[PDB]
Amino acid sequence: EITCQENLPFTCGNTDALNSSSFSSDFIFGVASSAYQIEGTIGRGLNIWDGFTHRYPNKSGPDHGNGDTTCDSFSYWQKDIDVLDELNATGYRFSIAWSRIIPRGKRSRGVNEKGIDYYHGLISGLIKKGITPFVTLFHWDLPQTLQDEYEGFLDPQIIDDFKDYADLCFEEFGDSVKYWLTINQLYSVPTRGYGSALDAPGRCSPTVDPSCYAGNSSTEPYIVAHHQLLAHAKVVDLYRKNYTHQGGKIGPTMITRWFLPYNDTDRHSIAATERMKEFFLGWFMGPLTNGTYPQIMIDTVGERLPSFSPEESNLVKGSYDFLGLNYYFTQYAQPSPNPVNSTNHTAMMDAGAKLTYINASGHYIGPLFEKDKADSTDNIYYYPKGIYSVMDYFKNKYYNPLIYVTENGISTPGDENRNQSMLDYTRIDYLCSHLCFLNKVIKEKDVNVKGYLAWALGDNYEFNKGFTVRFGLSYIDWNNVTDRDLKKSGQWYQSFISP
Amino acid sequence: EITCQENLPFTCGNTDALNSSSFSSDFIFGVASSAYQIEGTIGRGLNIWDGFTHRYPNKSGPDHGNGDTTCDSFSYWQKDIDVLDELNATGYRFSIAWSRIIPRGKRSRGVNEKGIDYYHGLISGLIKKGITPFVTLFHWDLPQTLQDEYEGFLDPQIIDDFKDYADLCFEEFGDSVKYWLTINQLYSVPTRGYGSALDAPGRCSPTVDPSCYAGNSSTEPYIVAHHQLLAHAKVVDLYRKNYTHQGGKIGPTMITRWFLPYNDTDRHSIAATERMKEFFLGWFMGPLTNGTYPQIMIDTVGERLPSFSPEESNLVKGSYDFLGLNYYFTQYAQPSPNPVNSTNHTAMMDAGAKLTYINASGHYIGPLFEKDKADSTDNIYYYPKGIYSVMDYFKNKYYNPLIYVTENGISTPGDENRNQSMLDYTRIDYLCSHLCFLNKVIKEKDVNVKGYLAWALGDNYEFNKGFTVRFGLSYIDWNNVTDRDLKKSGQWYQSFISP
Ligand SMILES: *[C@@H]1O[C@H](CO)[C@@H](O[C@@H]2O[C@H](CO)[C@@H](O[C@@H]3O[C@H](CO[C@H]4O[C@H](CO)[C@@H](O)[C@H](O)[C@@H]4O)[C@@H](O)[C@H](O[C@H]4O[C@H](CO)[C@@H](O)[C@H](O)[C@@H]4O)[C@@H]3O[C@@H]3OC[C@@H](O)[C@H](O)[C@H]3O)[C@H](O)[C@H]2NC(C)=O)[C@H](O[C@@H]2O[C@@H](C)[C@@H](O)[C@@H](O)[C@@H]2O)[C@H]1NC(C)=O
Ligand SMILES: *[C@@H]1O[C@H](CO)[C@@H](O[C@@H]2O[C@H](CO)[C@@H](O[C@@H]3O[C@H](CO[C@H]4O[C@H](CO)[C@@H](O)[C@H](O)[C@@H]4O)[C@@H](O)[C@H](O[C@H]4O[C@H](CO)[C@@H](O)[C@H](O)[C@@H]4O)[C@@H]3O[C@@H]3OC[C@@H](O)[C@H](O)[C@H]3O)[C@H](O)[C@H]2NC(C)=O)[C@H](O[C@@H]2O[C@@H](C)[C@@H](O)[C@@H](O)[C@@H]2O)[C@H]1NC(C)=O
Ligand SMILES: *[C@@H]1O[C@H](CO)[C@@H](O[C@@H]2O[C@H](CO)[C@@H](O[C@@H]3O[C@H](CO)[C@@H](O)[C@H](O)[C@@H]3O[C@@H]3OC[C@@H](O)[C@H](O)[C@H]3O)[C@H](O)[C@H]2NC(C)=O)[C@H](O[C@@H]2O[C@@H](C)[C@@H](O)[C@@H](O)[C@@H]2O)[C@H]1NC(C)=O
Ligand SMILES: *[C@@H]1O[C@H](CO)[C@@H](O[C@@H]2O[C@H](CO)[C@@H](O[C@@H]3O[C@H](CO)[C@@H](O)[C@H](O)[C@@H]3O[C@@H]3OC[C@@H](O)[C@H](O)[C@H]3O)[C@H](O)[C@H]2NC(C)=O)[C@H](O[C@@H]2O[C@@H](C)[C@@H](O)[C@@H](O)[C@@H]2O)[C@H]1NC(C)=O
Ligand SMILES: *[C@@H]1O[C@H](CO)[C@@H](O[C@@H]2O[C@H](CO)[C@@H](O)[C@H](O)[C@H]2NC(C)=O)[C@H](O)[C@H]1NC(C)=O
Ligand SMILES: *[C@@H]1O[C@H](CO)[C@@H](O[C@@H]2O[C@H](CO)[C@@H](O)[C@H](O)[C@H]2NC(C)=O)[C@H](O)[C@H]1NC(C)=O
Ligand SMILES: *[C@@H]1O[C@H](CO)[C@@H](O[C@@H]2O[C@H](CO)[C@@H](O)[C@H](O)[C@H]2NC(C)=O)[C@H](O)[C@H]1NC(C)=O
Ligand SMILES: *[C@@H]1O[C@H](CO)[C@@H](O[C@@H]2O[C@H](CO)[C@@H](O)[C@H](O)[C@H]2NC(C)=O)[C@H](O)[C@H]1NC(C)=O
Ligand SMILES: *[C@@H]1O[C@H](CO)[C@@H](O[C@@H]2O[C@H](CO)[C@@H](O)[C@H](O)[C@H]2NC(C)=O)[C@H](O)[C@H]1NC(C)=O
Ligand SMILES: *[C@@H]1O[C@H](CO)[C@@H](O[C@@H]2O[C@H](CO)[C@@H](O)[C@H](O)[C@H]2NC(C)=O)[C@H](O)[C@H]1NC(C)=O
Ligand SMILES: *[C@@H]1O[C@H](CO)[C@@H](O[C@@H]2O[C@H](CO)[C@@H](O)[C@H](O)[C@H]2NC(C)=O)[C@H](O)[C@H]1NC(C)=O
Ligand SMILES: *[C@@H]1O[C@H](CO)[C@@H](O[C@@H]2O[C@H](CO)[C@@H](O)[C@H](O)[C@H]2NC(C)=O)[C@H](O)[C@H]1NC(C)=O
Ligand SMILES: CN(C)CCS/C(Cc1ccccc1)=N\OS(=O)(=O)O
Ligand SMILES: CN(C)CCS/C(Cc1ccccc1)=N\OS(=O)(=O)O
Ligand SMILES: *[C@@H]1O[C@H](CO)[C@@H](O)[C@H](O)[C@H]1NC(C)=O
Ligand SMILES: *[C@@H]1O[C@H](CO)[C@@H](O)[C@H](O)[C@H]1NC(C)=O
Ligand SMILES: *[C@@H]1O[C@H](CO)[C@@H](O)[C@H](O)[C@H]1NC(C)=O
Ligand SMILES: *[C@@H]1O[C@H](CO)[C@@H](O)[C@H](O)[C@H]1NC(C)=O
Ligand SMILES: *[C@@H]1O[C@H](CO)[C@@H](O)[C@H](O)[C@H]1NC(C)=O
Ligand SMILES: *[C@@H]1O[C@H](CO)[C@@H](O)[C@H](O)[C@H]1NC(C)=O
Ligand SMILES: *[C@@H]1O[C@H](CO)[C@@H](O)[C@H](O)[C@H]1NC(C)=O
Ligand SMILES: [Zn+2]
Repeated sequence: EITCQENLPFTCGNTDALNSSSFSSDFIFGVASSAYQIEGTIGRGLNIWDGFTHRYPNKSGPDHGNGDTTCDSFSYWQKDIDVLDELNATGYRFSIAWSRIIPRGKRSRGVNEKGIDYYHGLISGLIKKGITPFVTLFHWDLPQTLQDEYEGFLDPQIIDDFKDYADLCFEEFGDSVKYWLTINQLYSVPTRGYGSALDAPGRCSPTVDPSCYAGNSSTEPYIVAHHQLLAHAKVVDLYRKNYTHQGGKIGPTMITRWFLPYNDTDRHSIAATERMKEFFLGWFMGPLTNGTYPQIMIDTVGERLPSFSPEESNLVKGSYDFLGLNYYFTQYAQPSPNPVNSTNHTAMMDAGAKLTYINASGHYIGPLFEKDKADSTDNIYYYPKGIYSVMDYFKNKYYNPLIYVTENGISTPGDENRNQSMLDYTRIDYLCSHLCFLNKVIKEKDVNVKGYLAWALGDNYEFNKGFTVRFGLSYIDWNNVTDRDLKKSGQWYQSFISP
Repeated sequence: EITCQENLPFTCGNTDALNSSSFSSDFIFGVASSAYQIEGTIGRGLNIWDGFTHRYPNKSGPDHGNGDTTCDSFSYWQKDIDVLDELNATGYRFSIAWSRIIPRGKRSRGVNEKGIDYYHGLISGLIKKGITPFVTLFHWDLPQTLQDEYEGFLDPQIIDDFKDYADLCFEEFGDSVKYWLTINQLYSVPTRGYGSALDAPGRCSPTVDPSCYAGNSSTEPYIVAHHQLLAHAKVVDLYRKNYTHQGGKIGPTMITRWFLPYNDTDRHSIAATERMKEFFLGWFMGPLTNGTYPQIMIDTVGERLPSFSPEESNLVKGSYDFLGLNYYFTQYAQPSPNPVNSTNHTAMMDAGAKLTYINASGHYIGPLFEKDKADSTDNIYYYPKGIYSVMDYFKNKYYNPLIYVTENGISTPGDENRNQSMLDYTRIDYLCSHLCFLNKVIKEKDVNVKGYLAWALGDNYEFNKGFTVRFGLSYIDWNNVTDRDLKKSGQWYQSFISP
């Protein structure tokens, strides 16, 4: 019988009590990264994250930091493999930068052979050390040309350009890569990129953020989300029809949260909690499992919600071999009005829910996750049981999928000095507490989870945050990025993996 | 009778001997800048200089510096006007960043109203202080989207996209701006951008530079040069046909050099000197004055040299109200082979000339201009009489044009400390020695020169060089770019202007 802790102090850092042998022998353990965040711009074309961080430097991070050099994994990829080798990792999730292999976006314009060679070297080096690559095709870094031609995922032209890029990736790398992820966190770009404009490309309605160059926060998230689903499904069909000989698997990446009622005896809060599940997860999972959006979304969003043709619905339904689930935290939900006529209306308001980390009785959900220096009342708190709740929900609601946990992690402040940053016991506590729950849900509920990839390998540029937060299991000195030195968390994870 | 000095020491820094009253009363004196070099990327789209400096950081400068923030004239434009006001300047040359007003390149995709407002504020502030703006439409910073769509000036599609951008500039600004420059230094982009790949977009033949993404150094400079002429002429025709009501003038910017024989009694060196004039100046000036390329170029370059149709020739011939002439230095010329079949053949070899600053008797042409730390034998030296020789040549060969000197200046090393950098007596010597010759040629030869704009207002990002050289009359501290403090040269120029 398995007992996991929910509140400080945790005792799961003791690898006598919890380690990789606690899981099935075939279970994959590793870490994750993404190309904009680690590589640098050397050797590639420009993408919308270059464009957004440079046009809107105060949106790049409080420090105006960006991915121009970052940890220089373009130069130092072998040091990344050395970290993974130190960990005795068996998996690594990384992303391919579209702008590194097709700098001009559209494949017919030419490929960058040196870009292709970069990834071939990485992949060969991973396999040589027994590490399974899990390769994300699109981790938000769209070639800027495509955004400038047709506004990227706002336009249906993206589908064929994405398809041709994916086709290249499978042709060049698929003899060695057997686990492909299509689009990172389906919910994020529509909402943050086209709703709040916190992320690239930075579009929104004028009174949401007057700095936005264009947009409509009420309509564009739904347009973009729909095109992401269609683009995803077209690539999954190409993979499964034309690359079956490679013997690999493909799926999307979801951002997952759990939701609990703000007041668990209030029917309105209970209803807002269930709406949130449909609006946050079901927006994509409904299409992926049924070929239709959730009914609550159909009813609420009305003419703003695009339709799938019969052909499209069939393409999108069942378009995954597995799901990559990212999980960080859980929120309480309460009702909130949805003022569809307000010039500052956003798609995110359609769920009719207000999200908090404190419930109506004043209970904070768990330990501190991310301090908000500007407003402490908006600190994020985590909830280790949430990973259990999410996985059980996916099994029960979404047809018992094969799952890999493709991100899970926690930041420490960039204001900390090196010693403080290396003594990242808060990161041990977060990671172990979630792995305890993950083990528990696999044993208790028989959820088909087959690996776990902690975010992140190393400190890197974090979207929105610059270098103001560190998420790495290994530390990077921004004055001299060559080394990646295992933190306390990295050392811990090494022992968890090989106890 | 006017005597000017050619060699150190100069005595023309004494404003009793040389000052603005030495020139005609209507003569314009000022300084120059360009948008990539001064503004920063805040508030604009990305261009090929962003793309090139980030893809090829070792080509951006030895320091890997770029125009991301630079002197932040986006924020600090009023400080630029304050420098000009301190100088009692009557002119200022600046450039409009295409990517700031039409971030998506093609006008039909939308305009950036905040970009437009930036320039309106600048222009209004200049006029309010009695400063004549001289506005460059294109100072090399092509929207990256256009380079990625069709390779920019390599393709005839540039002509209409450039025309529509220029049309916007004249519509929005032409009620106040009366002096327009089309393309900066016609020779430069073809040769450096498509020949040697020292500049954006960085194309060349594979054995010229294996880092280049694509190109052909033998053919593409001629293609690009031709499209620059056609694009220029289409914009001059639009201006003169649709914007005559504004009562302004338009022209191109040429880079000028003078050429002298390496051995002045050797007919082969004399011939190479005259070839150089045709290949460096005549490449563009032949079209601009006759509608045809020079015959020596027709004969040598053969099928690599594009033809003008009768319609095109008529469009390009006479396509200027004035010429903006940049002038920095003069070279000796000697013969050199032109191996048209060598896989490393470049267009620059077609002139059949090798260029030096030392003649066959071991005479260096003048004072030091730019040290080359990597190879001192390749130091650049200047030649004040060259400005006299160039202007006289333009009068005699090219039909007595109206001329404004749109750049002239000298760098000091970025390794210098602030005190050393402020004590820029070498810059006084350069500027005064050239203004003495300029006065001389106007009086002696009656060349129609009506103003002079020194490069540069302030220290900025220099193409290719990062922040390793300083050209400003005012000093900028890279740790805190707000202030622009007049150097000794700025102080001198203030007194030259108002003696
Ligand atoms: C998994 O995907 C399934 C689809 O493959 C989902 O089932 C579809 O659910 C649709 C609702 O979302 C449902 O559509 C409705 O269909 C009604 C029946 O139409 C037929 O029969 C009528 C009576 O004989 C006849 O008049 C018609 O001509 C049809 O033959 C139809 O009456 C509904 O239209 C009315 O209501 C709408 C909404 O208020 C009005 O706008 C409209 O004027 C009219 O008054 C409605 O049809 C749709 O209307 C909106 C329009 O945009 C659509 O194009 C049009 O289709 C459809 O029957 C079923 N299909 C099947 C095959 O069952 C399923 O949803 C779950 O199950 C259904 C039954 C329903 O209970 C949903 O709430 C459920 O969530 C998906 N599963 C999940 C978990 O998402
Ligand atoms: C200012 O622009 C002027 C144009 O508006 C320049 O003058 C043009 O200069 C052209 C040479 O660049 C010259 O073209 C040649 O024309 C020859 C005469 O053709 C007519 O008459 C013939 C005899 O009766 C007849 O057979 C023809 O059918 C024509 O009616 C022609 O023979 C030449 O072709 C021979 O030589 C070429 C080159 O070796 C061979 O390739 C070819 O097979 C043939 O053996 C040549 O014609 C051109 O050939 C190359 C081709 O790509 C061109 O399309 C075709 O035109 C043309 O006559 C004149 N035009 C005028 C109106 O005078 C002028 O150049 C200066 O002046 C001219 C005369 C010449 O001396 C040049 O060197 C000068 O620089 C320009 N000024 C400057 C300063 O650049
Ligand atoms: C979790 O949600 C539950 C259910 O909503 C909250 O319990 C409810 O709290 C309401 C007050 O917010 C109670 O209604 C009040 O009842 C008093 C006494 O009769 C009356 O004087 C008030 O005006 C009000 O009555 C409502 O007025 C508006 C009408 O539209 C509506 O019909 C009236 O009922 C309500 O009775 C109560 N429901 C139940 C089943 O207990 C609960 O709030 C917490 O517990 C209640 C018992 C009370 O102590 C609250 O102060 C306390 O906040 C909420 N829990 C938390 C922690 O917020
Ligand atoms: C500026 O250019 C002039 C003209 O080219 C240079 O003057 C020429 O220099 C040539 C040597 O580089 C002289 O030719 C030599 O003459 C001697 C004596 O007869 C002979 O023994 C040599 O082999 C050579 O003769 C040539 O061999 C190759 C044949 O294809 C050709 O037909 C032969 O002539 C040449 O006479 C001379 N011309 C004139 C008009 O004076 C000049 O070079 C400088 O001055 C000359 C006088 C001599 O002192 C050179 O050493 C000295 O460099 C050159 N100036 C500079 C500074 O380089
Ligand atoms: C977002 O786009 C939507 C849809 O084009 C706009 O909502 C329309 O608003 C107009 C004018 O108020 C109304 O006639 C329609 O009834 C609306 N259609 C729908 C489906 O709601 C909305 O105004 C745009 N928002 C902004 C800020 O531009
Ligand atoms: C962040 O930078 C943006 C420019 O990218 C600034 O956005 C201005 O935002 C204000 C406040 O809403 C508007 O009224 C202006 O119209 C915006 N200007 C532009 C050019 O978009 C913003 O001020 C900066 N934020 C902070 C906190 O300094
Ligand atoms: C706020 O959250 C707290 C903690 O989860 C809930 O308090 C638990 O409530 C259960 C059922 O009443 C009790 O058995 C536990 O003892 C409570 N735990 C603690 C730590 O107090 C609380 O009910 C939530 N409040 C609302 C309004 O939903
Ligand atoms: C790397 O991980 C592998 C696999 O867990 C380690 O090999 C296992 O080591 C345990 C404990 O010694 C043995 O029970 C198993 O028999 C080994 N399994 C296999 C398949 O070889 C290996 O020791 C770890 N390496 C390092 C350097 O920690
Ligand atoms: C530059 O482009 C030119 C023209 O396409 C190439 O020169 C041709 O070279 C081929 C193969 O040697 C020859 O058949 C033709 O005679 C040439 N045409 C001309 C006008 O010279 C040249 O090889 C390209 N250079 C590189 C480095 O790609
Ligand atoms: C400058 O950086 C470039 C990469 O942009 C390097 O160019 C390599 O150049 C060598 C030498 O010719 C070639 O053999 C390689 O094929 C090029 N690699 C790539 C990826 O283009 C160059 O080494 C760097 N220069 C210096 C002096 O360090
Ligand atoms: C190299 O340049 C020097 C300087 O301009 C030339 O020397 C001048 O030559 C003239 C004519 O012979 C003499 O009157 C001057 O006295 C010379 N000046 C000096 C400073 O020596 C020289 O002729 C050039 N050499 C060649 C081969 O062209
Ligand atoms: C700015 O420049 C103007 C013009 O040269 C200066 O005004 C001239 O000043 C001289 C010397 O005092 C007089 O001879 C002229 O009569 C003035 N000309 C005009 C048209 O007013 C002015 O003094 C300079 N200002 C500063 C602050 O130096
Ligand atoms: C660590 N980094 C790679 C995470 C990617 S974003 C994320 C999860 C999250 C959000 C806020 C703070 C930390 C993590 N959620 O995305 S969102 O759309 O739900 O906001
Ligand atoms: C100062 N900066 C704005 C100058 C622009 S470039 C220049 C002139 C030159 C070249 C080398 C060194 C200094 C100046 N010449 O361009 S070129 O094509 O002749 O090389
Ligand atoms: C691994 O943890 C299990 C409990 O899940 C424990 O029984 C086992 O001994 C641990 N292994 C090692 C080497 O400590
Ligand atoms: C498979 O590739 C073939 C060969 O190009 C192509 O014609 C076909 O449409 C592709 N099938 C897909 C994407 O399902
Ligand atoms: C949205 O607009 C409404 C109507 O003015 C306003 O009350 C509300 O505070 C606005 N929301 C935000 C987040 O600014
Ligand atoms: C950068 O760090 C590396 C790895 O520790 C070290 O070997 C190298 O000397 C460092 N460079 C500088 C300038 O300190
Ligand atoms: C300006 O220079 C001229 C010589 O060109 C001289 O005669 C005049 O006095 C100078 N003006 C002043 C104020 O020094
Ligand atoms: C002048 O503008 C008119 C109005 O658009 C246009 O039709 C015409 O072709 C332009 N003329 C030029 C570029 O010479
Ligand atoms: C150009 O190629 C030729 C032929 O190999 C060679 O001799 C020459 O040195 C090369 N030029 C440069 C600048 O590398
Ligand atoms: Zn940058």
